[PDB]
Amino acid sequence: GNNYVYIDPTQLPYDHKWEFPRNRLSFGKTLGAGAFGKVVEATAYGLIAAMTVAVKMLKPSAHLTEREALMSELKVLSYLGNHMNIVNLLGACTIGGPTLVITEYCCYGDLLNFLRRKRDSFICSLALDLEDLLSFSYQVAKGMAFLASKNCIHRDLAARNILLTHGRITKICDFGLARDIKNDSNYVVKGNARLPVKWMAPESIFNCVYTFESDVWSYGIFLWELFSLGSSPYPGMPVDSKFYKMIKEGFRMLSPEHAPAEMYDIMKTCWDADPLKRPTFKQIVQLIEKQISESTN
Ligand SMILES: Cc1ccc(C(=O)Nc2ccc(CN3CCN(C)CC3)c(C(F)(F)F)c2)cc1C#Cc1cnc2cccnn12
Repeated sequence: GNNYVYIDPTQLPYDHKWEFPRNRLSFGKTLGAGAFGKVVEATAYGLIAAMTVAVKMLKPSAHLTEREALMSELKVLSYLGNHMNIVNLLGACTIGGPTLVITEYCCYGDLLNFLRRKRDSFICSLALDLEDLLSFSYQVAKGMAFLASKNCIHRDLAARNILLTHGRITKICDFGLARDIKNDSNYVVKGNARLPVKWMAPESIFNCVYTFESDVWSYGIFLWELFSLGSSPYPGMPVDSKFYKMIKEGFRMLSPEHAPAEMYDIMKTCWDADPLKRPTFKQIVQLIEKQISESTN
């Protein structure tokens, strides 16, 4: 069934129940920006009282193409619904001004910078420790399991696309238009596209197919970011003809030092060249559940 269909976001309904009075939004600092869009912190009144929210709005430079993208984004978040381990949609202002999408604000920011900020404090096996890492590994697989169950393929899963909020709960997100991928070197020109190659499955790279199983490969690379406390993958190794050659041959990363053995076995299986031998996210959630209990006490 689900291997043969996909949701076309332009074919989803937009319910106007999301529409929010744009004069009840007060904008604050920018959290991230791309050419045509940005994500800004904001205050919203009477949305659920004053509350802090995040807003992804189009810049003045933006074209119909980017507006369409943002409207499709709105439709997908509405379609996905609101869940613990995915960024939650709160509202939108799509007329009478810049088109924008309103979500919850995640108070600890994106996971990659957080891990980097916390690397030096790390308590080997408040500060970070192994159960934090396991908890994040679990919550991301769990969120992805839900995405897969809705037949939603992420395509840019990596630590930079995860946010962290209260109680060290992770929220999968996608900055999309509001990231400056031209000046982010994790995105590499490949044809007529800058792509997150070091995170991508071979079949995606060479064949431009993105599947449930290619997201699992990126999750593997994410695991390596996580247990490497925010290190860039394939250190010292530029994307080029040689890098492509080497992934195709079976070259893979060695375990991060802080990864339990079972976590690295998960990474390795995520990285199988045969998409069909990779675990599903449902399976990963199970294995990590067990690890977390074993690692407790
Ligand atoms: C305002 C805002 C609007 C939208 C989104 C957003 O994540 N959009 C999104 C679009 C698509 C998809 C799924 N597709 C992926 C592509 N794929 C090809 C198809 C399926 C998903 C996903 F979560 F489901 F993954 C999310 C995030 C923010 C934020 C924020 C925020 C909150 N706190 C902080 C603190 C610091 C910085 N930012 N920030």
